[PDB]
Amino acid sequence: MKRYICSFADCGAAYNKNWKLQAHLSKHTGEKPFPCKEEGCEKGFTSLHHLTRHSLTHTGEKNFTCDSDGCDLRFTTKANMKKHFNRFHNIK
DNA sequence: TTGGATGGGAGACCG
DNA sequence: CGGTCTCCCATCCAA
Ligand SMILES: [Zn+2]
Ligand SMILES: [Zn+2]
Ligand SMILES: [Zn+2]
Repeated sequence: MKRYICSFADCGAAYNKNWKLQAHLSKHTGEKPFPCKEEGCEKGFTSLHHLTRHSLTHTGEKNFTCDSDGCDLRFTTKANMKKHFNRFHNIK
């Protein structure tokens, strides 16, 4: 219930989830608390789990299978699967 | 045009 | 109340 409020008071932004507030604060601070560390791919995520879905790309865990016979295309994320599904089927 | 890939965000799961 | 996870968009990104 205790939404954590954005340091820059006037902004009036508030979120109980720390990750959310980090992602918010990143806009002002430029901070990215969840780095990937990996050489070259030294990415800076502002929230946990977004890092984990990114990790699907390192692990190669392509799995979000379009539920369409024959067109059983496997995508990296549910949203990518949805975009495809929309783009190719749910065009309406 | 397309699916791979990232910042941002409501909601689900767990405690 | 709050981290990890579930689920997703919009956008960026390389093909
Ligand atoms: Zn703010
Ligand atoms: Zn990485
Ligand atoms: Zn399809």
